[PDB]
Amino acid sequence: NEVALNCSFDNGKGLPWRVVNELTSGTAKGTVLFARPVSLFLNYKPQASQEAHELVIGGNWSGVGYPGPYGTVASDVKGIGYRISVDAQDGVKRVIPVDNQPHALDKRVTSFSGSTTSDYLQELVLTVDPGELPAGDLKVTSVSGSATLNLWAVDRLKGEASIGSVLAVPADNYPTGVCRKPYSLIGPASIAIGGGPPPPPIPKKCKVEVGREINVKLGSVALKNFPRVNDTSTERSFDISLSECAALAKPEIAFRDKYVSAQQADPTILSLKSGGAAGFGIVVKNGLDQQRIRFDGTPYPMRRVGDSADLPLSAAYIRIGAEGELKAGVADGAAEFTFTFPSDNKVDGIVNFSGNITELE
Repeated sequence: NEVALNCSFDNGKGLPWRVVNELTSGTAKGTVLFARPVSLFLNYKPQASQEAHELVIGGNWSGVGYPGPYGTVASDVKGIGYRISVDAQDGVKRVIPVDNQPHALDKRVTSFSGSTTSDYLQELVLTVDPGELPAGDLKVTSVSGSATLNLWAVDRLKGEASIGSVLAVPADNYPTGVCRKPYSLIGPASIAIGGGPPPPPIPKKCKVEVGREINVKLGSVALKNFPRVNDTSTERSFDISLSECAALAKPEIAFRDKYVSAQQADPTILSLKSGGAAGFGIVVKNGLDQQRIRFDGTPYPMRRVGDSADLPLSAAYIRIGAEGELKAGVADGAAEFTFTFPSDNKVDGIVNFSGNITELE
């Protein structure tokens, strides 16, 4: 129970962040995504005293007037909040509060050894619904704003200051060098306290096998089956799917005509490879929105089911020519599709349509 002088806080062995809970569309507000246990060395020089002394460890957040959802201070990443608490010797978890004054969260019996530890729990909390979360990785590097984390090691007469109360910091400087000044952490430093790695990012992508080909057989149809322009063959159903998707992945898919580069007068009509049938095209219908796909590069959202994302599709021949224009033959078309997470620029696959326009039934 000696007097503490010249306090300083120093980093211990730094732990990696751990996943308390998995982020999911099902994750509730207030859930703890990540947590880390931090241990700091508290060093001071003892000097003998007649009266018993205590080292009172205090904390408070300054630079913001009031706390955020779930006792958090806003993180640089929106919808994710930072909360830090001390694992007190009395066996109580106490969160450092947002207040103008520091609060007494722990005490340490003073000793000549001049060495002790301060123990904390770091927590990253979801303050919004997962859908509400921003696009991108979501890595947390810093607290938002000017908010600063203050740790106070303060020497006091044993038992004079109550735990859980505002921590009074004496006006006096004796004995010269008494422990009174704060340790203030700003921005990434508050997040990076105690050393160790930065929080991990959240994955937002599905697994894409590049060069994937899909073949759809439209079959053979006689010209007599398309009496009027805008008439179509029987629909063929197919699905374009992605698997091993991250919980919060929301990918999109875009299509281009393999044979046409310029913007089409009507991009709902996919072109046939030339030297075959004439006056016909292919139409593909989006199962979700119920509208025909445009093959100009418009991106389409995909449905999410379990770990996979898919777009349900159906395809058919459509008659575009007037009476003179129709010709029979091989009817083949191709659509290149790209996925954006958004993270794709290269073509990621092709859909091949094959079939025939025949004269005789």
